[PDB]
Amino acid sequence: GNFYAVRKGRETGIYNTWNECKNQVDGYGGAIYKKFNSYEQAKSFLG
Repeated sequence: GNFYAVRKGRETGIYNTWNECKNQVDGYGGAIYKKFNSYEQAKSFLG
């Protein structure tokens, strides 16, 4: 899968999986989720 700096709402945060990816954001009419491939960038994004 991949890494995901997600935080649209609810228990979220950075992910690192195929499921965590689509699972945390699958369909989402317009979720925020900041896709990433390195918690270092995704985390640097979260602030």
